[PDB]
Amino acid sequence: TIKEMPQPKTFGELKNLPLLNTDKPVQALMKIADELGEIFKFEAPGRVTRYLSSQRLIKEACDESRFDKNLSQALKFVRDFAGDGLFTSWTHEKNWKKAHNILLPSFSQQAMKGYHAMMVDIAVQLVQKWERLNADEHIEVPEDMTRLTLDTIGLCGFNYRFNSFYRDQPHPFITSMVRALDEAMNKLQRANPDDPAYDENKRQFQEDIKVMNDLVDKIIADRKASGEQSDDLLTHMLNGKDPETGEPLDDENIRYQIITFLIAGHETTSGLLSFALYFLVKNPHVLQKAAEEAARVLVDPVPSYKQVKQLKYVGMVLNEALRLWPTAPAFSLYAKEDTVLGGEYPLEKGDELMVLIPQLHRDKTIWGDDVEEFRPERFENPSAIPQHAFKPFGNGQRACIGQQFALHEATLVLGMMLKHFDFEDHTNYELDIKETLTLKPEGFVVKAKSKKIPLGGI
Ligand code: HEM
Ligand SMILES: CCCCCCCCCCCCCCCC(=O)N[C@@H](CCSC)C(=O)O
Repeated sequence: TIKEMPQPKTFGELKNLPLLNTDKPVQALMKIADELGEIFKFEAPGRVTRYLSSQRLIKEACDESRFDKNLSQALKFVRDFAGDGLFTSWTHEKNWKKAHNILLPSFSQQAMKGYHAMMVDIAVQLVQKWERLNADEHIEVPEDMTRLTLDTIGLCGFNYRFNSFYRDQPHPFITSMVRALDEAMNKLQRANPDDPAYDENKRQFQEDIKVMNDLVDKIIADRKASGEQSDDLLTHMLNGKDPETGEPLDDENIRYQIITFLIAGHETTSGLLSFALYFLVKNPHVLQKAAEEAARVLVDPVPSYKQVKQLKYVGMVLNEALRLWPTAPAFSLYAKEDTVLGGEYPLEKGDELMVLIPQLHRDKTIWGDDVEEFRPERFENPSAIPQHAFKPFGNGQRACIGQQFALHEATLVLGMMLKHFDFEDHTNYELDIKETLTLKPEGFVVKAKSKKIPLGGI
């Protein structure tokens, strides 16, 4: 009953490692999955993992009694700067559950209602920037989505203004973050990471980590010097006590959580918004539907929290963009004990699995055969989608803690974008997906023609 697992091409003693010697590893793995199927083994010197792409096997991988979150080599490298923050901690480390309990309240509905005004502050800056462009100009989409998302997590979470719209170059934190993520991605295929040919990479990596930490220093210092009372994410990080242990986070872990939330709290949302706008311009009828909803629902100068919740179709458009291009494209698991996967693949305690989310989301046995079409209507009734078929936010207790924050922000902004402008894919842009562990279109530009609808203050 046991089956021999397919495996891609090898390179002698380097096994499959050289297949990751590309600037687009996830896309390369997706192609391999298309060739090999629902599961394939991937070996590197001294290690092995198994890539899953079907809902039938992934539903098993998501059974928390059998599998727990694993730190992929990618996350082990990110941990060099994110430490035991929530994204890069093992479930069994004391600081995971402790920080989880202390920070969960920062993402409650009450908390979301409280972040709304600040999300509008940054959204208005984005709309004003576009309203102020001259006729001969265009929009660099992912660049501006990154300005928006970093500023939103900075303001809502830390009462800190990155003021990204006041810069024509990326904010310094972004430059160093991108370089650090790129280095972790690039280090995946190094068979000999310690060879002196990598000393410059190591030196630059440390410099980038320093830039991120100097920023964290300013955020912590600005909060101390604040005379105003805040009750945001940072307030809970600094003062919250875990109800289980009764203990608050220590300084070292707090610094890791700030770095973690500044990165996880914006990068993937900037990817989502970029991919959603890309699909909208490539599917005119869908853009028309979304724009009609935005005009019909957003009747006030600025959106209210309830109005954003009423943007159902915009929400569907965002979920369909997450289906095709989940911006944190994979997550890893390890077998808690010996177990047999899908009744054919025996695994030993400790064996690892990688869930290739874009492939899961293209499982024709779940969705129809039309998996490559952008059809928001697939999500008219999210509750009807089979369990574990759609997982852009991970799984179980280790799922995304900021899912509702991301979706609220993206729905708000995309709704405002669609209410205020008509968009044009003026260059007939060819999708080019840049990988920095996370995924984001590169070089995507559009032209926006204002509908000249006044924007309320605030
Ligand atoms: C559409 C945008 C987003 C996507 C696609 C996304 C996706 C994910 C995924 C797939 C995981 C699980 C990773 C794994 O198992 O290795 C995760 C974890 C996490 N995300 Fe998000 N995320 C998004 C936005 C956000 C935002 C806006 C925040 C902060 C406000 C955030 C904070 C976190 C944290 C802290 C974790 C780790 C949770 C834990 O294990 O306790 N995410 N996210
Ligand atoms: C604290 C903030 C953290 C932000 C990090 C966000 C990460 C999102 C994850 C993207 C997934 C990375 C996928 C990388 C490709 C891959 O399959 N790597 C595998 C290769 C195994 S063979 C040596 C791995 O990393 O183990």
